[PDB]
Amino acid sequence: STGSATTTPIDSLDDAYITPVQIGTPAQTLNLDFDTGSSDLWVFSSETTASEVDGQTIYTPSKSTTAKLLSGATWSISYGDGSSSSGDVYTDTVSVGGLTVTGQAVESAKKVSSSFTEDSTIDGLLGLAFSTLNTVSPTQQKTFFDNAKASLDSPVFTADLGYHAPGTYNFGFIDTTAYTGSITYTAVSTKQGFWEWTSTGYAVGSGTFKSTSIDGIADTGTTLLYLPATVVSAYWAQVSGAKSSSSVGGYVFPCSATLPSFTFGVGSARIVIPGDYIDFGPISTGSSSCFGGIQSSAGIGINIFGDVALKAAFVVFNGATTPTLGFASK
Ligand SMILES: c1cnc2c(c1)ccc1cccnc12
Repeated sequence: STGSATTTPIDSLDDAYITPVQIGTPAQTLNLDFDTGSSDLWVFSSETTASEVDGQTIYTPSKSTTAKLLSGATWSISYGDGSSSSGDVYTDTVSVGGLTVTGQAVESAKKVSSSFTEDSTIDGLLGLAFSTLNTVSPTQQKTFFDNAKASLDSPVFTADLGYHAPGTYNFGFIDTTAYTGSITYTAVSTKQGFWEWTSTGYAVGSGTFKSTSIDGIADTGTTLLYLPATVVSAYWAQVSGAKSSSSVGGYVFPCSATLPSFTFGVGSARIVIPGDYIDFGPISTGSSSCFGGIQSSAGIGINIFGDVALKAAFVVFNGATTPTLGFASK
């Protein structure tokens, strides 16, 4: 079997992408944030604290004839950006673009942190990292991809995120018309539960490629590209007026600047992120200072190849016996 769904930026900056997911019987369509950096499928629901719900679509397990409460199971997650959510668990039928999984654990939220409430366009998350990171206690649950894998034509899913445009998540197949040239595959470590790989280096604009190993995770659930301070300083040094702002929380640059591109290595292959992909607009409404799309990972503890990097490429999340990552230009 296969599945194919359109993914859409939530706003004019591509802060995040949402993909419609059908849950339950009859179907309840919720727009979820597909996240290759986490492994919980959680949704805003009829059980979410009323004051923590602001415009999101909710899952009502009592209205699904296939919904079954998973006895004694609870979940609680805390994300890298400080956000959090928790609740109880149901098992239900979940479909993504024609691909169906019965008995999928659907984590129903009782509490969500303020930033989830503040984002009315994201109805919950669909975790696509390895199931070893799933937070369901006392019995850990599998991801949608893990549950579907054996049924898929090929044990893979692809991320094809658009820059200011719609894109696609495909499951079970590789759309050979969605990229140019060939897909270069690279080794993945699953030790931390992430799609963790090693970039062979980088270049800034038309500058010399620097061969250096950058261990990081392919994360669709993180907006920006988080890289070592040495690499990030080398990037922003090419932008007139750019500086690291302690008050803003990162590198900022004059909104009138035209940003250089950023190339990252995948083996001997190169993915070029165009400069416009690195502009995250004014730091505050009406400001002429803009926020950068490449930021230091010094505070996080891990390098993150978030949407800024991934949207420049066609990305294969290969769930073969030995999982690997594939990248192609497009
Ligand atoms: C991800 C993280 N931080 C940001 C954005 C996206 C977009 C704009 C912005 C403006 C000021 C500070 N941070 C951000």
